[PDB]
Amino acid sequence: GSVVGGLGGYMLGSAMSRPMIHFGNDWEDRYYRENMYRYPNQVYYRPVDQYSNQNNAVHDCVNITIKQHTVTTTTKGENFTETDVKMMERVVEQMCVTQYQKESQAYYDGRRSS
Repeated sequence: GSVVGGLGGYMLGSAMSRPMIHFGNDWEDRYYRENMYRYPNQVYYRPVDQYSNQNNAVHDCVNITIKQHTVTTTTKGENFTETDVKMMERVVEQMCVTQYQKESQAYYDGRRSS
C-alpha cells in the first residue's frame, strides 16, 4: 500500500491548473509568477465519492501534494522552506479544489444528468 513510501492509497491529479494568486503586493505575488514553473501542476488526492465534501480531502491533498513532491526531492539532498510551501498552498488549494470540482462534476454531472 505504498507508491512513494506510503501514498499507495493516493491518486494523481488531472495536470491542468496553475492559477495566478495575489498576496496583496507584487512583492511575493511576482516571486510566485517567476517561481510557479517548478511547482507541481499536479496534486495528490483521494476519491471524494467516499467523502461528505471535497474540502476535507482538498486540505489533506494540499499537505500530501507538497509531501509527494518534496519527499522525492529531499531523497536528492534537497529541502523546501515555509516561504516555498506558502507559494504552493495558494495554488495547490486551487488546483486540488478544481481537480475535485472536475472529478466530482465532469464524471457524473448528476450521474448522466448532463
